Amino acid sequence: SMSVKKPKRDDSKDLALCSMILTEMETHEDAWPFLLPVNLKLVPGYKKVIKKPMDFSTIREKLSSGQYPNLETFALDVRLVFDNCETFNEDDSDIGRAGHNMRKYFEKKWTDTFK
Repeated sequence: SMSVKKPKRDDSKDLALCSMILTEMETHEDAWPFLLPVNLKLVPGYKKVIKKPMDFSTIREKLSSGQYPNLETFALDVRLVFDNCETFNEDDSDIGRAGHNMRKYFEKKWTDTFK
C-alpha cells in the first residue's frame, strides 16, 4: 500500500528473455500456422468468430516497439494465439495438433525461464 512495498523482483532482463523465447517459437517446425496473421479475406468464418486475432509476427512487432508493458501481457498474447487455434481448429487436424504442441513448448520455456 502507500509507502509499503514488496521487495523489487529484477525485471531488467525480461525483454531479452521474452525475445529469446519468441525466437525459439518462431523457429519451431510446428510454428507455420502461427507465423503470420490469418488472412481474413481468404478464410471464411475467421473474422466473425475470432474476436482478437494474434500471431507471432504481430507479437514480434509489439515486442520490438514497446507495446508490452510487462512480461504477463506478452504471455497473454502468446496464449491468445493457441486459444484462437483451439477455437477454430479440430484437435485432430494438423493445425490443431500444431497448436497443442506449441502451447506445450511455450509453457515449459516460460516456467523454466521465469518460475
